[PDB]
Amino acid sequence: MFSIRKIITISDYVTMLNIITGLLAILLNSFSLIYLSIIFDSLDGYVARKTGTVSDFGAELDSISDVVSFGVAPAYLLYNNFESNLALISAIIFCLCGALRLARFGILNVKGFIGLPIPAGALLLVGFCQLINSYLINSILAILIGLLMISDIKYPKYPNKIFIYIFAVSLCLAIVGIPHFALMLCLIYAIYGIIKYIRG
Amino acid sequence: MFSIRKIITISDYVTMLNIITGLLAILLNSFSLIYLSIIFDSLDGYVARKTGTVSDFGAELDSISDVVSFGVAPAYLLYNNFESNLALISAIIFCLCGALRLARFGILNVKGFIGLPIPAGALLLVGFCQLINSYLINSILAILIGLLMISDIKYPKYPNKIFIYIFAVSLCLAIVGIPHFALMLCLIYAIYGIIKYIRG
Ligand SMILES: CCCCCCCC/C=C/CCCCCCCC(=O)OC[C@H](O)CO
Ligand SMILES: CCCCCCCC/C=C/CCCCCCCC(=O)OC[C@H](O)CO
Ligand SMILES: CCCCCCCC/C=C\CCCCCCCC(=O)OC[C@H](O)CO
Ligand SMILES: CCCCCCCC/C=C\CCCCCCCC(=O)OC[C@H](O)CO
Ligand SMILES: CCCCCCCC/C=C\CCCCCCCC(=O)OC[C@H](O)CO
Ligand SMILES: CCCCCCCC/C=C\CCCCCCCC(=O)OC[C@H](O)CO
Ligand SMILES: CCCCCCCC/C=C\CCCCCCCC(=O)OC[C@H](O)CO
Ligand SMILES: CCCCCCCC/C=C\CCCCCCCC(=O)OC[C@H](O)CO
Ligand SMILES: [Ca+2]
Ligand SMILES: [Ca+2]
Ligand SMILES: [Cl-]
Ligand SMILES: [Cl-]
Ligand SMILES: [Cl-]
Ligand SMILES: [Cl-]
Ligand SMILES: [Cl-]
Ligand SMILES: [Cl-]
Ligand SMILES: [Mg+2]
Ligand SMILES: [Mg+2]
Ligand code: NA
Ligand code: NA
Repeated sequence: MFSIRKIITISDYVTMLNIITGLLAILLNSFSLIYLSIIFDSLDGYVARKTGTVSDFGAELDSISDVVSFGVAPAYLLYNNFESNLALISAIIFCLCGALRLARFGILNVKGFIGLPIPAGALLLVGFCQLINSYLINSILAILIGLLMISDIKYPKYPNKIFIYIFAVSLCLAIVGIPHFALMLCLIYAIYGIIKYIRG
Repeated sequence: MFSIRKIITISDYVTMLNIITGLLAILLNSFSLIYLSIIFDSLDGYVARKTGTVSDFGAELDSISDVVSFGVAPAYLLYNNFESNLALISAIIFCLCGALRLARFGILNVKGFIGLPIPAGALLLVGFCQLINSYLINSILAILIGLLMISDIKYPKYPNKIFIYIFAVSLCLAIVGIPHFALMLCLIYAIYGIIKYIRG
């Protein structure tokens, strides 16, 4: 009675490690594990394509992992660490905005992103929460990120190898308590998207 | 900026209420809000069909809400209130099993359930957590529920009117701190499916 076992691919195990790291970010109150979740979220689609184990089941599991790691966990990390009515409302809006763009992304098959992608949104909020000691500013930022995530601002999907290279390293630095470089790279990505949008 | 507003239906707002209650179950450490999420989870599809606003975006938001309310939140409630390594492992397995059945059911389209549905799994775990004061027993039960959820045990999606009637009342009693009746009804449903499976 565990016929589900015949649908699991090797890339699905990468996705489950992502679900584990995203859940443990909440359970253990760990910003560090958010950064690791971004790494696994990049690794699981890569493994699927390289091993030839792409599947509809895995595509769904990948999105479900995003809910955990990048919708719920950052909203929890905001409220847990900046406990306040404003952080409560903002965590709600953040999580809701993550949910809405994942549902839109789930019915879309376009080559870029429409709105800021949810791992970028999660990175911004978590980096802000670690380096800004103000519940008010961080609660404002959560809303701004939420609005960016459900927006029509176009964002590119494939950073070239140079950007991958230095972003990968910045994420591991963030895992070990130095998130500045990852947050700065992620801000440049987000802000450039907005400027292009306003400029036309 | 926000073309997404043109695809949001009235039934999505019910789904959004569900995401809010599921998130707040975590943020506020609230067993009550799990039972309310089950109520909202039944109402959002009902409203979609009665109002003729069934949509693919809404079907995706419905499953995303389930991740939050019924995969992450019960796992968090277990570990947060029975903090221990065994509960940490059991929370992971429960949440992973919820994710796997949601990925499977996202690619499925059968009239019944295959495996124990995830709102029923969440009800069992949180009911057990409220009434059983043992981290070992509840950690065991979390695994058993996870295994049920990913199993091939067939489960009816046909609660006729009398069952809905009393289940709905029992859920509201659970919201106000009396979960025995909801837990009992859910266990009967769960155990019945097991018996029919073994009986062949
Ligand atoms: C920390 C994780 C980071 C990502 C790690 C990526 C690992 C992907 C390996 C692919 C090797 C080729 C795949 C060949 C089949 C898997 C190996 C195997 O022998 O299968 C064992 C079993 O079926 C179940 O893994
Ligand atoms: C230490 C943690 C991070 C370290 C980095 C880990 C990621 C390396 C994974 C590479 C993909 C696996 C490569 C295997 C490619 C061939 C496997 C295979 O059998 O695929 C058949 C063929 O490709 C059908 O298309
Ligand atoms: C810069 C050199 C690269 C650095 C290595 C990158 C590769 C990732 C490897 C392991 C991550 C596992 C570490 C996760 C530790 C768990 C943290 C935890 O338990 O959190 C509790 C609390 O919040 C206190 O932080
Ligand atoms: C149908 C309705 C569905 C949703 C129903 C959920 C309602 C949640 C109620 C109160 C939230 C808690 C706010 C309490 C206000 C401050 C009181 C306090 O104790 O301060 C600490 C606070 O938790 C620091 O944010
Ligand atoms: C409108 C739909 C009908 C159902 C009703 C759903 C209302 C929205 C649901 C949850 C919001 C939870 C609110 C969380 C904040 C608690 C109130 C608070 O403490 O902050 C507010 C203000 O600062 C001083 O009250
Ligand atoms: C007797 C049957 C009739 C009852 C019908 C009820 C219908 C739902 C109405 C309001 C739910 C609001 C729930 C708000 C719960 C507060 C959660 C909270 O603040 O949590 C703090 C602490 O953890 C403690 O749970
Ligand atoms: C707060 C208390 C909570 C419990 C209360 C639950 C209330 C939900 C009941 C009915 C909603 C649906 C009403 C149907 C309105 C139909 C409007 C419409 O668009 O008609 C389309 C047609 O029916 C098809 O194409
Ligand atoms: C491949 C890259 C790594 C991927 C791996 C991702 C998961 C590892 C992250 C955190 C695990 C740390 C959890 C530590 C929890 C310890 C809490 C505990 O129970 O401590 C014992 C107790 O306090 C005394 O009885
Ligand atoms: Ca991915
Ligand atoms: Ca539903
Ligand atoms: Cl199975
Ligand atoms: Cl998108
Ligand atoms: Cl995304
Ligand atoms: Cl939009
Ligand atoms: Cl099913
Ligand atoms: Cl389900
Ligand atoms: Mg993912
Ligand atoms: Mg739902
Ligand atoms: Na796959
Ligand atoms: Na809908």
